[PDB]
Amino acid sequence: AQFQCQDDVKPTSYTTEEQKLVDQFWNESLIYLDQYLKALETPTGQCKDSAQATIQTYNSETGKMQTQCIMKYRDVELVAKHLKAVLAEPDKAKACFDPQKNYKAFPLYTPSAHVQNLSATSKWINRPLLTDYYKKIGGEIGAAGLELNENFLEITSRTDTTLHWTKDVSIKGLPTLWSSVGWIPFYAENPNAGSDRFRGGYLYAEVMGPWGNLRIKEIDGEKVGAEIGMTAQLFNTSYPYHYHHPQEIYMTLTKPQCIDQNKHMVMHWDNNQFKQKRSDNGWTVNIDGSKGKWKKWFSNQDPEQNWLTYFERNAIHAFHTLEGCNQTIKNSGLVTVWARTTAQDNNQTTQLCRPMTGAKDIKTMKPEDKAICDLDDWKP
Ligand SMILES: [Zn+2]
Repeated sequence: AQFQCQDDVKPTSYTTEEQKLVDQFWNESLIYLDQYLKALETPTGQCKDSAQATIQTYNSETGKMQTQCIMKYRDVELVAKHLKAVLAEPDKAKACFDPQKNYKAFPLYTPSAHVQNLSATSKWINRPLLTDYYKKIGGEIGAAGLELNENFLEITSRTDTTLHWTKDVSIKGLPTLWSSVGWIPFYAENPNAGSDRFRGGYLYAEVMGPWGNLRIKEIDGEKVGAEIGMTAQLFNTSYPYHYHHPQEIYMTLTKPQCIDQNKHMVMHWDNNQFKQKRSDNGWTVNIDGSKGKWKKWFSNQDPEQNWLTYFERNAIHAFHTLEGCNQTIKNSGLVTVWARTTAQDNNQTTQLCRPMTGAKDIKTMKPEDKAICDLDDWKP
C-alpha cells in the first residue's frame, strides 16, 4: 500500500538514543492498534462475524437496549481495513508517526511528574504537566483537575482487560503509550461544558488520527477516517448531553466498584423519547428526563457485558458518574478506549446541548435537567 501522511508531518532526524525512545512509543502504538482491530473483529454476544455493540441504550419501541454487530457499519469496516494496512506495512506507516515533541497546533500535556516517569520516552518528550496547569487555574475547576491528575495512574489502572483483549492495552500494559501520548484538558476552558468538576475532571488523548502521533491522510488514495485514543473522566461528575457528526466507538476499560458507577446514554437523534422540530437544515431536539424519566435511558458500563457502544451520526449521548457508589468511592472514574470512524469529513466539532432554563443552569447539568440540542444536517 501507499501511505500519504498528513500535511503537518515533517520528517525529522533522531540521534541513536532518541530513536530508541521513538521506537518503544511506536511499538506500543502498534500493539494498541492491533488490539483495537481484534476488538472490532472478534465476535461477541450473538454476533457471528464481529463484536456486538450497543447502539441505543433505550429503544423507544421495545423499551429495551438495542444492538448491532459493529462491522456492519461501512465506516467501521474501513477503519478495520486501514488498521490492517498499517499492521501489514508498519515501516511505511511509521513515516507518518511523530511523538509530537514540538507540536504547534495546540498544547498537549502529561498528567503529572509521576506519570511522566513511567517511561524514558515521556520524560524526553517533556510535555507541560496538568498538575501545574490546574494549580494555576485554581477554583473549583482546578480542584477537580488536581484530583484527577494527581491520581491519574490509580484511576487509569483500575481496569479489567482480560475479557475482550488478548493483551493489556491499559496504562499498566502499555506505559510508554499512555505516558507519552498527548493529554488534552478539553473542557477546562469551555464555559458551556456543565459542572466545574466535570470540566477539571475530563481528559482525552489521541494515538492515531489527524491530531495524534500517527497522522495518515490517505492509504491507497482512501481518506483515513480512523481516530483512535483514550478518555478519562473523574468519578462524581456528569458529562452533559452532547452530539456530533462523526460516528464514535467507546470500549469501557474501568472495572466498576458498583454496577451503576459508570452509566452512559446513547440515543438516536429521532428517538421518540425526545421531541424534535425541524430547524434550518437541522433539528431542534428537546430532552426531558426530569422526574425520574432519564433512568430508562441510561445503561451501566462494564468491561465484560456492556463494554462496547457505537454512536451513529448525531446520536445524543451522555456519561454519568453521579449515582450509587460514586458517593462512596475515591480516586476512581471512567476510563475507555475511544475512537471515531470519519474524522476527515463533515463537522468534527463536539456539540454540547444547553439547559432549557438558560445559561444560569449550565453548571448543574445532569440527565434529569431539561436540555436543548441544536443539531445540524451532515453530508450524504
Ligand atoms: Zn461523542
